Parts: sequence; structure tokens; C-alpha cells
Amino acid sequence: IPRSPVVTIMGHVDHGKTTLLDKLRKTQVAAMEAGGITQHIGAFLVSLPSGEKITFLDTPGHAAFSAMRARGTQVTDIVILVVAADDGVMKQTVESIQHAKDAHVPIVLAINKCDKAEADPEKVKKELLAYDVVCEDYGGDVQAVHVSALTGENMMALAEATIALAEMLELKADPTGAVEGTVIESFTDKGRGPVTTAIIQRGTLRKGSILVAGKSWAKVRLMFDENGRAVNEAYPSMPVGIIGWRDLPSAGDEILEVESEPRAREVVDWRKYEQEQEKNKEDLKLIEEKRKEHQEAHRKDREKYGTVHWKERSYIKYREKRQQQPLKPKEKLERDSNVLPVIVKGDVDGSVEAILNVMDTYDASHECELDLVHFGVGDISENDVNLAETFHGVIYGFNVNAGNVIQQLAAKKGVKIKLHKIIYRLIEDLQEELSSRLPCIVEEHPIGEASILATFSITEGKKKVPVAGCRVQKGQIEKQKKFKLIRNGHVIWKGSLISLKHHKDDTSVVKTGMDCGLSLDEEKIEFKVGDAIICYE
RNA sequence: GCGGAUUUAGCUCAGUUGGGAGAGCGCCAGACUGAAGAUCUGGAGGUCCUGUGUUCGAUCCACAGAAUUCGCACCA
Repeated sequence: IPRSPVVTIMGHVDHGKTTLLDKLRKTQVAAMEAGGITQHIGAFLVSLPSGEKITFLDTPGHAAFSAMRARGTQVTDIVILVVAADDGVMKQTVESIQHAKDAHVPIVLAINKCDKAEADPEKVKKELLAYDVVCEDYGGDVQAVHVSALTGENMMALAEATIALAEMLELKADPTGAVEGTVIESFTDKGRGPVTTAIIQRGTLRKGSILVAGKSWAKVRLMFDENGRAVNEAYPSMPVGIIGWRDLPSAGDEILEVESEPRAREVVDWRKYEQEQEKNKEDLKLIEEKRKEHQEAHRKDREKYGTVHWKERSYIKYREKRQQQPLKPKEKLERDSNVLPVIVKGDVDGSVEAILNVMDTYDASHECELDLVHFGVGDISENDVNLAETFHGVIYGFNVNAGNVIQQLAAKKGVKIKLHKIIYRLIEDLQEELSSRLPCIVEEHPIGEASILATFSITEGKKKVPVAGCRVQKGQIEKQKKFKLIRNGHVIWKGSLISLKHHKDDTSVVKTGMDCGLSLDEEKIEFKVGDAIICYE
């Protein structure tokens, strides 16, 4: 049976999600005055195109944003961000938004216990209290659309707005081949295989499942299946016969430390469900791009072609070869460049997606382009310390932490991890490597301060232009840099430097404590008296 | 700057107390070289520092007036 776009009521426990399901069971069936229920053991489930009162899944824990994945991104195509009508913001309510919108999963914020604030309101009538946890509008983002928790009402108005959000995403169902499904909640135990409650979104399960864990990936043998029925049964027999659009307790003892992020499927067909299996491990991720600065030299070949009698005989040949293809007589050997690209590691799915959204944007080399070359949801690894050492980068961790082996590897590489930064976001660091003083190249900045000694507009054994002698004591008063010389703060003149004319000494660069005469620009428009010459790139 | 101070072929030098500018490298072939070409030779290049105290010879040193290397003034 084709699944309606499901919600789950994500958010903090008893922020109206837990209290929703417990009363939902009893209330909904009366409160609709209509049917269209597709109830399953998982929660209380009723289809989206019922003209009154609709709700879907419960995750009896808290979070369910990454738990409820499917083959487009989430299975909860519309997600409910559960805030309480009584009490605003709680932690998992805001994680649900980030993970969903950044992963392009439409969002309902259904501040639950809807009856209790804004007087049993509809979709667009709870807004004040609903916006307490952020709401936006339709699309992959969050519209405030409401479902209650202590009555079956307001849920009619869930249907209305929620479907228009749901439009963008939906991964349907079948009662055929192997199953697809995700975990609604899956309990975490090491050294035990605890049961996994799942929304089986598509396909048929008998009693076999496959899950990911905080241990390892494994393919469990279920002891039994137990499920509420939509109903259509592939097998009417004593428990088997799961279809898509079903919630299923998958009871299996080969289950590991399966998180609420994994999926619970089954594969016994791979001519359809392999292509659903792949896809339903994702809804955590996005993209980054950046580019790096390099070296090249067209001299290491053309210089070599020249005279010397062997090389001349070669030269007659080289010219002929060049005519055929320019790349043919080349004998260049230019090499090596480094900037500082970094490696990104993160652990919260909405967080990495957020970092990625900012990061992909930066790929423009103003004068440098610097961000991450690699990102992943994981832990710091051997690769990350290697990356830091090679480019002259550093390891950017969100809150991931570094294991024992990577730390040893880090020491050998002569680098050390930065993680748990505060703010934990890596985009600030990545944008510091980017631009900082890199696009400054005509901008003023003291980086070549010196004091003006004199000028030799007048004779000094040679009468010249307004050649200003200056004692360099910071950076370089050189003809490369520009200047703004300040009498004490009042600019005398500002321009570039294009002279080194003197009569005592002439030097390419006036550095350190050396005095050399250079007119600042060519001549000077006010000369003699002054103090600091800020040379600026 | 000033100078000490060369003064003086393009520059450099000599011609010089005061009787031609000695010749040359940057022009130049021979020469040379393995050939090439400068050599050597001698010529192209002779502003005579500038112009002059000075001049039968001032072409010189020297000065009319000014420039400069840097000790020195400057150098702080």
C-alpha cells in the first residue's frame, strides 16, 4: 500500500510528542468523523488525505530526524517539530529543523498540545507560540502547521498545510520483493540485540532485517516480526506479510547498538530494493567546493632551446617540433606549491549540512581560496593529521574528538587536532584561512612603517626631486609597496612608490634600519617634516 | 654639497710651467682566433671638465662660473 507522507513527532520527550501518541490512540478515531486510518504498531498512523484529523508516527524517545531516513532524504517527508504549547524550545526540537531543511526535507512545526494554546487553533492560527521554535514557510523549510496531543482536533488542519509542504518529498511504498524501512526508534546496547521499531516504508518484510549500529553494520536475523497492519498482506500467515506503509517492530537478537539514525530493512531482492537500500542511509549530507593556488614556469624549456652548438642543432629541431605541437619540444620540470587546505570532521548532521552550505559558497579565489578539501560525519582519523601536515593546514573537528591511534599519528606528523572549538562551527576558521589579509593588496595597513629622515629636494651633493630619506624600522619601504606617510596621523601624501632615486645610496629595498632616499611616488607634493611612513600593500 | 682633485677623444687619460691632442678599449678590418671580432699598430671617437685667471704657445696646469664621489658639511 503506497505510503502517505509520514510525519513523526520529533522534539523533546513529553514536549507533546509522547503525550500525543498516548492520547492519539483513543482520541483520533472519534475526532475525525471519517476514516482513512492506516494504523500500525509504531505509534498511531492515519493517512494524509483524510479530510479530517491526520497524524502519523511517534518516536517515543526524542529525536527522529536522522532516524526517519528514506531514499530521497527523510521518510518523514514532512517532519513535526514538537514544541509544547505550554513551554517553548527544547533541544531536539531545534535539531529536527536543521537536519530536515538543510537535507531538503519539508517541515511542519507542529507545536503539540495544540489545544492548550491559541484555543484549539488550525495550521495558521497557532503561529505565535509555534514560532517560539523557528518557523519559516512552505518548501523544504518549516511552515507552522499543527497537530495536537490531548485531543484529536487541530489535526484536520495538520492535513491542510502539511500536504502542501509534503509535496516536494515522498518515497512511496510497495507490497513486493524485499522490504525497505527506517528505524522510528532503535535502542542502543552493546552486547545485546534489542528490538528495533521501524517504519517500513516500502516493500515486503518476512522476518529479516539489516541495520547500522554504533558498533558496526550487520544484517540481523529476526526472531519474529510483529507489526500493525495497514492492511494488505503479502503473506497472511502467522506473523509475516509486511507491506510498505507499515510500522514494524523487528525483533531480532543479532541487532547491535543500533542508533536512532539507522534504518531497518531486509534484502532478499536486489532488483529493486538494493536501489532503495543504498539511498536510505542518507539525509545527513550536503556539499563543499574550494580550489587552491599553484605554480607553473614556461622558461625551463624556451631558455634551454638556445645556443651552444649541440643545443643549436637541437634548436633547429626544436623549432620544427614546436610548429607541430608547442608541447612537443618542452623540457620544463617546474614543481611544488602549498597553501593550507584543511580537513573537516563533524558529528551532528544538521550542523555539518549548515557548515557545508556556507562552505560550498566559498570557492572563489579573491587572491586565495581556502576551505576544506574533505569533510565527513565521523571521528578524526589518520588521514586528517596527514592532511594538516602536507598542505600546512590544520584539522578542524566540530566536537568529534580524536581517538588514541589518530593522536599518535598526529604526533608523528607534527600537527595536532583542533576540535570542540566553541563556536563548534568550522566555517569561521575556514573563512579565516580564506580571507583575512589575503584580499588586502591595495588596502591601507601599517606593515612597512619607517620614519622620514629628511628630503633631498635640496642639494645633498646632488639636488634632485623630493627624494625622501627614511629609516626603515618595520617592514620595507620599497618601491614594491605603496605608501601613506603620516606626519603624526595627518596624511602628507598617499600613493604608490615608484622611485629609489638618491645620491648617497641606492637600494632595491630599504629595510631594517637602513636609510636610503626614495621620493615617495615620483617626487613628493609636500616634503620635509613628517614621521611614520606606513607602507601598505 | 664644498673639496682633496683627475681636469682634457664617448668617457678616461696624456699632450703639461707654455709651442702636435700620445695612443687605445665603446667605431674599426687585418691581426688575433679554432673561425669570429677587439686586439698590438694606427685611424674612426680630439667637447681641451666647464670655460678661463692666463695665452707669441693657455690645448694643458689654471680660471670665469658651476657640478661631484665621500672623509669632511651632510654624515644627526
